[PDB]
Amino acid sequence: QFAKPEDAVKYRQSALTLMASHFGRMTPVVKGQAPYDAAQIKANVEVLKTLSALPWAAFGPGTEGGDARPEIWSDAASFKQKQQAFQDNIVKLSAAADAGDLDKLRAAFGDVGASCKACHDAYRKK
Amino acid sequence: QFAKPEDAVKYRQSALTLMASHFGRMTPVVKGQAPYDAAQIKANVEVLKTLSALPWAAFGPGTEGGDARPEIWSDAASFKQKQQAFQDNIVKLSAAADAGDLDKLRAAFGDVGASCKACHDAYRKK
Ligand code: HEC
Ligand code: HEC
Ligand SMILES: O=C1O[C@H]([C@@H](O)CO)C(O)=C1O
Ligand SMILES: O=C1O[C@H]([C@@H](O)CO)C(O)=C1O
Repeated sequence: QFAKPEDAVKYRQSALTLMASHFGRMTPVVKGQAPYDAAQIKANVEVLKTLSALPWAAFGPGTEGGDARPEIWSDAASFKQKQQAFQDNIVKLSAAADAGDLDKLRAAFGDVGASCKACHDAYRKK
Repeated sequence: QFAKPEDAVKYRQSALTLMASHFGRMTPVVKGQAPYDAAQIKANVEVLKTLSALPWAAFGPGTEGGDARPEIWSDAASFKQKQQAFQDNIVKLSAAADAGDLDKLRAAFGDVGASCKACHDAYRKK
C-alpha cells in the first residue's frame, strides 16, 4: 500500500507510536498507581490487539529506512520469530484482560514489555 | 494518557496517518484498477473501524497544537458532530464491506471521503 519506501517507514513508525501509547498507558494500572477497571482494560487491550498486528506488513521488501536495522531483511526468519513471540504474548495479555485478573495482567504485561525490548535490542538502530 | 500536549498531538497525527493509509489503500479497488476480494476488504475495513475511533480522544482539553484549529475546542459541539458523522459513515462502509458488494462499497467509500474533507475544511489548518 506504499507508493515509496518512506511511506512504509512513516506507517510503521505511526503504528508503533500508537502501540507504545496503548501499551504504556497501562503502566500506572499494573503498578497500582491508578485504579483497575477490568472493562476499561479489556477494551484498551482489544485496541492494542489490533494495533499489535499492523507494523509488520510495513517492513516489506524494499522498505529499508528509519531506525530499522538491515538485518530485519537479511535475517527474515529471526525477525519473524521476534514478531511472533511478541504477538503470542499479546494473546496472553488479551486472555488476562478478558479474565479481569490484575495479577495475571501484570505478569502478562511484563512478558509483552520484554518482547518489545528483545526485538529492539536486535533490530532497532540505537 | 499523555504527559504533555505534544504527546496528544503526536498520537492523533499517528492515528490519522494510519487512517489515511487504511482508507486510501482501497482507492484502486473502488476504482476497479485493483481486484475486489471481499474478504480482503472486510478485514481491512475492520482495521479502519478500530482506527477511526482513536483520534478524537487525543483532542482532549489542553491539547492545542499541530495542525488542529483552536475552533475544535471553542466549538466542541460542532466538532463532535463532524466526528460523529464521519464515524457513522464508517459504520455504513463496514456494512457495505460485510455485504461484499462493490457498488455499495464505492458509494460508502465516497461518503466517508466527503466526511474527512468536511472536517478538514472547518478544523484543520491550511
Ligand atoms: C520487532 C519484532 C519489534 C517488536 C516486537 C516491537 N518493536 Fe518497537 N520498533 C521496531 C523497529 C524495527 C522499530 C524501528 C522502526 C523504524 O523504521 O524506524 C521500532 C520502533 C518503535 C518506536 C518508535 C516509532 C517512531 O515513532 O519512530 C516505538 C515507540 C516502539 N517501537 C515501541 C514498541 C513497543 C511499546 C513494543 C511492544 C509493546 C514494540 N515497539 C515492539 C521493532 C519492534
Ligand atoms: C474531524 C472530525 C476530522 C475527520 C472526520 C478526519 N480528520 Fe483528518 N485531521 C483532522 C485534524 C484536526 C487534523 C490535524 C491534527 C493535528 O493535530 O495536526 C487532521 C490531520 C490528518 C492527517 C495528517 C496527520 C499527520 O500526520 O500530521 C491525515 C493524513 C488525515 N487527517 C487524514 C484523514 C482521513 C483520510 C480522514 C477520513 C478517512 C480524516 N482525516 C478524517 C480532523 C479530522
Ligand atoms: O512502552 C514501551 O515499552 C517498551 C519497552 O520500554 C519495554 O521494556 C517500549 O519500547 C515502549 O515505548
Ligand atoms: O485518503 C484520504 O482521503 C481524505 C480526503 O482526501 C478525502 O477527500 C484524506 O484527507 C486523505 O488522506
